[PDB]
Amino acid sequence: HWGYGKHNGPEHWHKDFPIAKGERQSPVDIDTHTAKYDPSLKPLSVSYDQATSLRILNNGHAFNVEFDDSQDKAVLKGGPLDGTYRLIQFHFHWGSLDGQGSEHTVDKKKYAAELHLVHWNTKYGDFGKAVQQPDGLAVLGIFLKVGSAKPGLQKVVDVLDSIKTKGKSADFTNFDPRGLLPESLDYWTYPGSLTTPPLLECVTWIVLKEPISVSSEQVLKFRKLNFNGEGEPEELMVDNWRPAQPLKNRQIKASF
Ligand SMILES: CCN[C@H]1CN(CCOC)S(=O)(=O)c2sc(S(N)(=O)=O)cc21
Ligand SMILES: [Hg+2]
Ligand SMILES: [Zn+2]
Repeated sequence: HWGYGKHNGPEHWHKDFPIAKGERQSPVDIDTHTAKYDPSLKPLSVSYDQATSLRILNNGHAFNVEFDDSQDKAVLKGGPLDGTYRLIQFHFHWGSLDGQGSEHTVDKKKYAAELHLVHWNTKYGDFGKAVQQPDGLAVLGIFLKVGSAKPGLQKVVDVLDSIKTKGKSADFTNFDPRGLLPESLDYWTYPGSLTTPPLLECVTWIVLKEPISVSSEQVLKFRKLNFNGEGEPEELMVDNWRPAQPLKNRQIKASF
């Protein structure tokens, strides 16, 4: 089944998910010089002060931190959105080396990792209905560069030991997502897809201009995770990112 390896990685995905060859696939290259500055873009409203994290899980592709999304606790509004989009989970894509790992690139430059805070449009009642819709999800993507440590990421890094293999989970309450955000909320937005199967074209992508930096020690621990379940041969979870897709008749708008 799908993965990121030679025999089941992104170049084979079209065989089970034909939408891989679609018209608004993600990620894309953000070419900063032809992104259209649009002055009617409102600022982002990120309200993560009441967020409830419940769990972290290694799902054999990445590890996810899930949040309680049954009431409007952590929401995203503003920006290019019309509607309140509720936080359900966040995860990352990262590389085996520091010069690769982001899915989106800025002027063909790749970062060491990328954070995806996944939200779904509440108009649609549950997550599973929102993925049937062209404006069902909004994913806020944040690039991570290697540098000094991000204090807020360390709590996540300490637990990775209990979720080393496919299928392990640990309770992970009281995590505040606000410590993973950059100072600036300037962005680029465009319509796209999930970057993993089923590759659905539901997503408004809001990629932030400003990256966060994390130490090389923090991102090192990401790399010690496993794609396999326990008892199966060890296969390190690295380079779990999809390469950039053709923009083909889409315009990237800039809020700045
Ligand atoms: C391993 C599978 N990951 C996906 C699980 N999703 C549910 C998909 O089936 C309805 S999802 O909405 O949470 C997302 S968002 C996302 S990315 N990288 O584009 O932000 C990938 C996935
Ligand atoms: Hg969709
Ligand atoms: Zn992702």
